[PDB]
Amino acid sequence: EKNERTRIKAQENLRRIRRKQIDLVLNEYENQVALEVVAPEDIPVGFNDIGGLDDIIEELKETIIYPLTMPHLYKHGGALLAAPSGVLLYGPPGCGKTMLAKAVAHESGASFINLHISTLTEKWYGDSNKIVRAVFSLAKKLQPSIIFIDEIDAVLGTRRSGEHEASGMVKAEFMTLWDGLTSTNASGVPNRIVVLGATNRINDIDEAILRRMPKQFPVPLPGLEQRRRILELVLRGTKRDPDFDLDYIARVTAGMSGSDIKETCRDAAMAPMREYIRQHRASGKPLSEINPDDVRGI
Amino acid sequence: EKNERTRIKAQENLRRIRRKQIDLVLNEYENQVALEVVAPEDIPVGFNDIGGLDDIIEELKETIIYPLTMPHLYKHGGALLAAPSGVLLYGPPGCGKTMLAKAVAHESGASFINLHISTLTEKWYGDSNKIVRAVFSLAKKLQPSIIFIDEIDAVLGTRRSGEHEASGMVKAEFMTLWDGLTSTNASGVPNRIVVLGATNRINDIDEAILRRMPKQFPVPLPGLEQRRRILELVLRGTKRDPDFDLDYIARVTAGMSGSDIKETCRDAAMAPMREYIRQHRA
Amino acid sequence: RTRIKAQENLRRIRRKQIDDLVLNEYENQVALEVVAPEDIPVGFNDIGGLDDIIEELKETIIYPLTAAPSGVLLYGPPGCGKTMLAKAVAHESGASFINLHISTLTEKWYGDSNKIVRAVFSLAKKLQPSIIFIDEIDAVLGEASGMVKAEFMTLWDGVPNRIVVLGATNRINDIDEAILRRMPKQFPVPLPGLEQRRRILELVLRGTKRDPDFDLDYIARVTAGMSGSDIKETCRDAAMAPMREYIRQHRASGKPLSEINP
Amino acid sequence: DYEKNERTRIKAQENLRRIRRKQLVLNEYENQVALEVVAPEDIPVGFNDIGGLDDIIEELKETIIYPLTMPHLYKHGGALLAAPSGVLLYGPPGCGKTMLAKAVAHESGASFINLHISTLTEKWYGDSNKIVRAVFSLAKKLQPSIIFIDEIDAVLGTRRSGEHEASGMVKAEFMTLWDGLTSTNASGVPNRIVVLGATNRINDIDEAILRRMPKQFPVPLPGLEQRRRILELVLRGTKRDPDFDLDYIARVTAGMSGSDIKETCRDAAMAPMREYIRQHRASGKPLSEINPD
Amino acid sequence: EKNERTRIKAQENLRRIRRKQIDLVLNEYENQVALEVVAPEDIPVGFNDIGGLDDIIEELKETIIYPLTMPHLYKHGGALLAAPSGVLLYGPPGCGKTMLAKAVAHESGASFINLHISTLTEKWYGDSNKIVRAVFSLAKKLQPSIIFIDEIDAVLGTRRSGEHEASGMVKAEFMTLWDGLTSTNASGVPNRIVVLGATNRINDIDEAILRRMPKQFPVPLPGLEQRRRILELVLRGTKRDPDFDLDYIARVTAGMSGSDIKETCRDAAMAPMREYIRQ
Amino acid sequence: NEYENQVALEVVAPEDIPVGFNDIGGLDDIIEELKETIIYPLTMPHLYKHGGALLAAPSGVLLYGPPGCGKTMLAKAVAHESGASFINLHISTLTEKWYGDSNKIVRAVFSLAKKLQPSIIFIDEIDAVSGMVKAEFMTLWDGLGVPNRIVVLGATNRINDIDEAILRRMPKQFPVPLPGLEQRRRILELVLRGTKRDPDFDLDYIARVTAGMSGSDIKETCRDAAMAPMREYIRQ
Ligand SMILES: Nc1ncnc2c1ncn2[C@@H]1O[C@H](COP(=O)(O)OP(=O)(O)O)[C@@H](O)[C@H]1O
Ligand SMILES: Nc1ncnc2c1ncn2[C@@H]1O[C@H](COP(=O)(O)OP(=O)(O)O)[C@@H](O)[C@H]1O
Ligand SMILES: Nc1ncnc2c1ncn2[C@@H]1O[C@H](COP(=O)(O)OP(=O)(O)O)[C@@H](O)[C@H]1O
Ligand SMILES: Nc1ncnc2c1ncn2[C@@H]1O[C@H](COP(=O)(O)OP(=O)(O)O)[C@@H](O)[C@H]1O
Ligand SMILES: Nc1ncnc2c1ncn2[C@@H]1O[C@H](COP(=O)(O)OP(=O)(O)O)[C@@H](O)[C@H]1O
Ligand code: BEF
Ligand code: BEF
Ligand code: BEF
Ligand code: BEF
Ligand SMILES: [Mg+2]
Ligand SMILES: [Mg+2]
Ligand SMILES: [Mg+2]
Repeated sequence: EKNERTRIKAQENLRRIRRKQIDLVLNEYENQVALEVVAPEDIPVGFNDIGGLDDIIEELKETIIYPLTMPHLYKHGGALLAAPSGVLLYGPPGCGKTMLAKAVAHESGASFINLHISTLTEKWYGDSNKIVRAVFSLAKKLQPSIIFIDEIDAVLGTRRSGEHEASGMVKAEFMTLWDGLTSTNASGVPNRIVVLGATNRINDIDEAILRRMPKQFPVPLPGLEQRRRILELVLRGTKRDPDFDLDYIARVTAGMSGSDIKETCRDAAMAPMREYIRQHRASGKPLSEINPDDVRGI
Repeated sequence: EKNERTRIKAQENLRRIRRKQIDLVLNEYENQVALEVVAPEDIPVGFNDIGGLDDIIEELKETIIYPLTMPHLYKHGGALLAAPSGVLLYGPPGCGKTMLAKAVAHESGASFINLHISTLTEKWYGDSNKIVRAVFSLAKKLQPSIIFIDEIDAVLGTRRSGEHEASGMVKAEFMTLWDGLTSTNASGVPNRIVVLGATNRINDIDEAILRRMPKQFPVPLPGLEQRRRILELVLRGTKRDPDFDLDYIARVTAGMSGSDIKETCRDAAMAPMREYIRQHRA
Repeated sequence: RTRIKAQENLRRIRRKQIDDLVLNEYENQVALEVVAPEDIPVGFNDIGGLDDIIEELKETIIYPLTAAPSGVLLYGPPGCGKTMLAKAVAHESGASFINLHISTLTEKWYGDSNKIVRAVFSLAKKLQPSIIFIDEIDAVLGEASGMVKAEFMTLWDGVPNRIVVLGATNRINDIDEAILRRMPKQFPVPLPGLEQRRRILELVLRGTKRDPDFDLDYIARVTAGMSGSDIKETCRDAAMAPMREYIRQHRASGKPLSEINP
Repeated sequence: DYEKNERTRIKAQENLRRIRRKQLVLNEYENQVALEVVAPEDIPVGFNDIGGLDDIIEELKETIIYPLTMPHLYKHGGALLAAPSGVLLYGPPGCGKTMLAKAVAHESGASFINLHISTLTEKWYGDSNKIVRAVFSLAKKLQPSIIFIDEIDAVLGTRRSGEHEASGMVKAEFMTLWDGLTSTNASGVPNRIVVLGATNRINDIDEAILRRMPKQFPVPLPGLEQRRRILELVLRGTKRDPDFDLDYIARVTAGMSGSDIKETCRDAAMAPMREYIRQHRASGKPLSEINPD
Repeated sequence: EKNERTRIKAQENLRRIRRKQIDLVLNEYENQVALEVVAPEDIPVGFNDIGGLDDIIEELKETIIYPLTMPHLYKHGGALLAAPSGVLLYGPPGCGKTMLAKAVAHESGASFINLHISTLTEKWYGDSNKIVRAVFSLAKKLQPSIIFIDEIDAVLGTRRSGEHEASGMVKAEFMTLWDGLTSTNASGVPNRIVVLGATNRINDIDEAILRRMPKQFPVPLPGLEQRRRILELVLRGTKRDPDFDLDYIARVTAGMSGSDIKETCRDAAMAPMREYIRQ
Repeated sequence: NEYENQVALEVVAPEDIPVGFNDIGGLDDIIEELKETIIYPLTMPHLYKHGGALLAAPSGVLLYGPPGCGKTMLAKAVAHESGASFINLHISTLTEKWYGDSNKIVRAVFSLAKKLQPSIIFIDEIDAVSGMVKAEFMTLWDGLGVPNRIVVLGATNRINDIDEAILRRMPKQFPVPLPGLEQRRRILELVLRGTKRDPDFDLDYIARVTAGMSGSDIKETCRDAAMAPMREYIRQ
C-alpha cells in the first residue's frame, strides 16, 4: 500500500510545487486531493472570452473575487464585508456555466481546485468522509481557496432517505465543515473559502444547502445581443469576411442555446474547408493551403 | 503507524493542555478524539449576540448548561437536579442552531468536544467502535463535558435492515454506553455528559435515541420581532447609513431564514462599498 | 499488554473477593469488564410496581445458579427500563456479571477476531456463577462479522456450567432468528399500567418535596402514554421548575450560595 | 483480493500491445478498460459494407472522423475546427446504428474503446465513477480515442431524481469529464476524444447529453435504394442462379429494416443446402440454387 | 465469502467435468451461471415425444441445430449460411413451447444453458449486467450454446420512461451483447450462439428484440389429428383396456388444449386403479 | 443456499400437526377425490406405479370459494396424511426489499422442495400470482428423469382473473364451499365434544341458527354460548 501512496504523494507534491510558485505537511487523505488543485495557467478562457452574460460576470467578480483576493480592501466594513460562503450558477443546460467556472479559475488566483465528484465517493468505509474533511483541510491550509464541484445534484442535493448510509454522510459531513462550528476563525474570518457549483436543476440540491451558497446566479440562455457577442467571440479564428453578414446569423438562431451556436459556427466554419478538401481530392497530396472562404453555412 | 500516531498524540497533548489550563495520560488510541476539543476562547460568538431566540437562550442557560457547571448547588436531590443527559436543537436550516452551539461552547465552561462524522467512521475493522467508546471514555475522565455531534442524521438514524451493519455497531455502541447499565456513577450521578445534537428534520434520528435526549428545542424561523432584532444585531460592524430606516428591511423579510437575512444585509453593506471604486480611478 | 493484565488482575480481584487465577493475555482483556456487585447503587426496590418479570427472573435465574436455562431476552421497547432491569439484576444477582462491549470483540486483525470470543466462554468456565448480559443484542448477532457470529453460536451452548444468557435488544422480530429460537425464554416489558405508573410516580419523586407543584395524584392521569424515561425527564423538569424560580429570584442580588428550601 | 488485479494487469498490457504493435502505464481502474480496447484488425467489417448510407457515411467521415485523425490538416483555426466531442446514431432499430460503429472501429485508425455498460456499474461504492474517469483518462492517454456506448439510453438517461442515487453520478460524471472543466488543453485542443452513441430511442437520452454530442445522425429505414444495395452487399457469400429478379425482392419489401433483409436472405439461401440434405448426403457439395424464395 | 466462491468453483468444475465429456477458467460471475448448463442425458424427452407441432420441430432441426453443429457442410456459404443467432417460439399457455426446449437440450449437442430470472436479478448494483455479460462470455467459451429464456416477456419487455433502473440496463446490455460490437469474430464468423425465447404473448417483448429473434415459430393449439397424435403418444406405456379409443375422445376434445390433455388422460387412467383399493 | 435456509422457518414438520383428519368439517366428496388421487399416490408409489411416466401426482389443485379455514385446514391435513412437511408460501414474505430478493425466495422455495420429501407447497390467498416473481413462479413450477413428487395447492377467493395459464397448470381445481348445512352439524359436534353440554338444548336448532356465516361464526360460537351458562359456575 505504501508503494502506491509514495508515488501519489510525490505527484501531489510536484503539482503543489508547480502551483504555489509565483512545501506543506500533508496526511494521506488530503494528500490525494492535492492532485485537484487546478493550475490557473491551464485554463485558456478568461472573462474577456465569454460574451453574452456580462452583468453576471460583474456580480461574480466584484462581490466574490474582490472579497476573496485582496481582503484588506473589505476590512473597513467589518465582519460582514467578506466573501460569501459559496456560489451556485444554475440555469439551462449548456450556456456559459462551466465556461464561466473557468475564468473564475484563471484570473481569480484563489487556489482553485476541481473537486472531481468521483474522489468524494471512496470504496472503503469511512473514507468518503475523510476526503470530504480533507477537501476543507487542504482548502484552508492554502487559503483563500476556491472550490468547484461541477454538477452538484448527485454528490450533493436532497437526500429524501438514508441512501446506502454512506451518501448521507458526504451530504452531512460536507455541511458540517462548510458552515459549521469551526467555519469561523477566532477573529471572524470565515476561512475565505467559496465553493462554486454548476447545475441545471436547482430544485434538487438539498435546500438546507441552498442556505449554504447564497450567491446563486441564474445563467439564462443567450438573447439576441448575447448571441451577437457570442458569434463575434466564437468566430475569432476564421477568415470569414468576404461579404460576411453576421446580423442575419445572430437573428435566425434565436431559440438556439449558447452552446449550440458553437457547433453551428463549426459547421459553418469547416464547410469551405470540406470544399477545399474535396477539390484537392482530384489529385496531389495533403499539404493544405490557407485559401478556403467562409460565406454561408446552413 | 506509530510515528504518525506519536505526532497525533503529541498534538492531542497540546490541545488538551490548552483546553484544560484555560498532566493526565491516555491510551495512545483515543488521542484522535481529543483532537476535536474546541477551545473556549476561539469561538467568537456568545449568548449575548444571538437575537431572536430567547426562550431557547434562557432555557439552555438555566436547565442544561448550568445544572452541569457548579452542580454543588443542585446536590439536594439524587438523580434529579442534574444535567439532562441529551439535547437535540432541531429546526429548519439557517436559524441559529449551529451558532447556538458555538455560543454554548464559548460560554459553557464544560470541556466542549466537537465529534465530527469523519472521526467515528473508521476504515479498519473494529477501529470505529473503539472510537465511539473512546469518546465516552474521554468524557468521563474530565467530566464537565458537552459532546456535540453536528448533523446527527448520518452518523445516527433509524437503524434499518442491513445497510453496512458494521456502521450499525457504532449506533449500538452509542446506545449501550450512553444510558446502558453503567450510564450513571456508582454514587448515582450520570457522569455529567450532555451530547448536543443538530438536525433539520426530526423524523429519522431515532426512537431509541429520542428517549436518550429528553430535551428537544425547536428553533423556528424568526418572526417579526426576531427579525427586527437580528437585523439590528447583524449591523454592528457596518456603519449605519444616514437616515436609513431599519424597520423597512426588517419587516420586508417576512419569514425569510436567519441566514438569508444575513446575506441580504451583507449586500446592503457591500452595495455602497462596491460602488466606491474611485480610489483606483483617482 | 502488561498494564492491561495488571488492571485485569486488580479489577478481577475486586470482583471475586467481594482470589484470582492468571490466564491467557487474549482472555484477560475481557476480564476488565467485571463490575463488582457493590458498584451498582440501584437495586430491586428502585424498580416500580413491575414485580412480575423481575419476579420471574428472581424465581428462574438466580435460584438455579445457587436446570437453569441458558438464554433470557428482554423484549420491551426503549422507555420501559431494560437497562435499568439489567442493572438491578447485576446488583442482587450474586453471580459474575460480565457484559460484552461489542467494540471489545471488534479488532483490526485476522486471527484475533475469534480469540476474544473463545476467551469469554473460557473465563465463564473458569469462574461461576457467571453472567454474560449484552445490551443491544441485535447489534453483533446480525469474513469477520459472520465468523464471530458463527463462533459465538458454536460455544453458546457450553452442572451446565452455571452460565446464563441475558439479552436486552431494543427491537425484536428482526433479531438473530437462528439463535433467537435456540434461547429458551424471553420476557416482554410493556408500557406502565395504572399501578405501574403510580409506582413510577411514587419512586422518582423521592427527594423533591410533596408540594413543589399541584399534586402527585393528578400526574398519573396523562402519563399513561409516556414511558418510564419520559416520565422521569418530565419529573426532572417539574423539579427544576421551583429551583428555577428560586434561582431567578436570587439573581436579583446575593452570592449564588445553596439553600435548605425551594 | 490481489490475484484479480494481477490477472487484469498482465492482460491489460497484452491487450494494449496488440493495438500498439498494429502501427502506456495504467492505474487500477484503467486496467478495467485496458482489457476493453478494440483492435481495428479484429473487427471484420469496413465502410464499404454499409450500403444506402452514402449521406451518413460521408458526414461521419468528413466532420467527425477526419477532423480528428491527422489534425495538422485542421490547424488554421484549430480552436474551433476540431472533431466534435460525441455523436448520436439514432433511428429505427436494425439499420446500421451498430454497423456504422463497427466499421468506424475498423477503418478509422483511432484507438477505439468500447464501453460495455456492465463494467461502468460496479457493486462497490464509487467504482462506477472510478471507471468513468478511468476511461476518460485512458482516452487521453490513448489519444486520439473514440468511446462508443451502444444503446446510450440505458447507461445514460434523464436524471429522474427519485431513483438510485449511485447511478445518477455516472450519468453526472460524463457532464464533468467529457465536457467539464478539464475538457480542453492549455491551448485549446479538447483532448481529441469523440464519444459515439447509438440509441434506438432518441429524446429519452437526456436534456444535457443531447448538447454534448453535437452530431446526431438519424439513420432512417432502408428505402427503395438502401434495400437494393443491402441485397447486393449481403448476397455475396454464395453464387446466384442464372435468372432471378433480385429487384423483385427489393421492389416488394418496402418496409423492412437492414437486419430483416439479411434474415430473409439467410432463409432463402438455406433452401438449396437443405434440399441437398434432403437428398441425405454426408460429404459436402459446391453447387446449389438461389432461386427466389 | 472466499469459501462460498471456492465451493461454487468446485460445483462448476464438477458440472463441467460431467457435461463436457457427455474445465476452462471462470470468474466468480460466469461461475454463477456455470450451474445452469444442463446435462443432455437428464432431460427424459426426445424429438419423437413431441407431437402436433410437427412442422415447427422440422424447421428447428434444419435451420437452427444443423446450422449450429458441424457447420463444415454449411461452410460453402460465407456468412449468410451460419446459424440464426436467435430463435423465438411463442404460443398460448397449454401447448408445446417448453417441451421443445427440452427436446433441443436432450437430442442435440448444444451445451444447453438455461438461465433463470433469479440468476439475473440481483441485489448489488451492476451485478445483473455482469451476469448478462457472463452468460455470453460463457456461451462464447463453449459455443454450441443454445441459450433458453423462457417467459422472455418478463425478463425483457417494453422499455418505458418510468422504467426501473436496474431492470432497464439489463434489457439494453443483453440485446447489445447479443448483436453488438463483439458479435462477430476476426475471421467474420457470426460467433454461433442461439437464444431461445418462449413467451406467451409477443406484443410487449420489445421493438428491438423481435429483430434479434427473427425465427418466430407460432405454436397454435393442438389440431384435430394433432390432438389425436398427442393422445396416442402420451398413453404409449399406459393402461390398455378394451376397444374404447381416444379417437372418439379426440373428436370430443375439441378444445382442451394440448397441456390439458396430459391431465385429462391421467384422470381417465384411474378406472381400474380405484377398485384395487376396495380390498 | 441462504434463501432456502431462510425459508426453512416456514417448513412445518410433517408430524405433530393439528391435522386430526376427522376434525375437518363435513366434506366427503372433495376429500374423497383428494385421498383417492392426490395423497394416495404420494405414499407407496410402488403399489401405484403400475403405469410409468404418467401416474405422477399433478401439482395443481385449487380450492376456490369464499374465505374460510377449511381449505387451509385441508392443506394442513393432507401433509400429515401423506407424511408431508407443510411449507407455506407466507405471501407477506413476497414483499420487495432488494431488487431480486423476492425472486431469490421463489427460487429457494422450489429448491428446498426438490431437495425435500414429497411435501406439498401451499399458497394462501392466491392473488399475487406481475414482475419477475410472477414470471418465475410459472417457470420453475414446470421446467427444465423423474416427476416433481410434489403438488401445489390453490387457495384463493378470486376466480377467473387468476392468470389462467396458472389455471391451466391447476388440474384438480376443487370448489371449497365453506357454508354447509350438513358440515355444520359435524363441526358443532366437534366443538361440543369437550364443552359441557348439559343445559343447552339438543343440536337441532343449531342447524338453522348460524345459517348465513360460512365457517367463522361456527368457529366463534365455540365460546359464544359456551360461557353463557359458565359465568355463574366460575363466579360462584
Ligand atoms: N456566453 C458564452 N460565450 C462564449 N461561449 C459560450 C457561452 N456559453 C456557452 N459557450 C460555449 O459552450 C461551450 C461550453 O459550454 P458550457 O458553458 O460548459 O455549458 P454549461 O453552461 O452547461 O456549463 C464552450 O465551448 C463555449 O464556446
Ligand atoms: N439568531 C440569530 N441571530 C443573528 N444571526 C443569526 C442567527 N441565527 C443564524 N444567524 C446567522 O446565520 C449564520 C449561521 O447560521 P446557522 O447557525 O448555521 O443556521 P442553522 O443553525 O439554522 O444551521 C451566522 O453567520 C449568523 O450570522
Ligand atoms: N419499572 C419502573 N418503575 C419506575 N421507574 C422506571 C421503571 N423503569 C424505568 N424507570 C425509569 O426510567 C428510566 C429508564 O432509563 P433506562 O433504564 O436507561 O432505559 P432503558 O433500560 O430502556 O435503556 C430510569 O432512569 C428509571 O428511573
Ligand atoms: N447499410 C447496410 N448495408 C449492409 N448491411 C446492413 C446495413 N444496415 C444494416 N445492415 C445489416 O444489419 C445487421 C446489423 O444491424 P445493426 O446495424 O446492428 O442494427 P441496429 O442499428 O439495431 O444495431 C448487419 O448484419 C448488416 O448486415
Ligand atoms: N404434445 C405434447 N406432448 C406432451 N406434453 C405436452 C404436449 N403439449 C403440451 N404438453 C405439456 O404442457 C405443458 C405446458 O406447455 P409449455 O410448452 O410449458 O407452455 P408454457 O411455457 O406456457 O408453460 C408442458 O409442461 C408439457 O409437458
Ligand atoms: F455543460 Be456544463 F458543464 F453544464
Ligand atoms: F447549519 Be447548521 F449546522 F444546521
Ligand atoms: F432501551 Be435501552 F437500550 F434498554
Ligand atoms: F443495436 Be441496435 F440499435 F439495437
Ligand atoms: Mg447551523
Ligand atoms: Mg438498553
Ligand atoms: Mg446497438
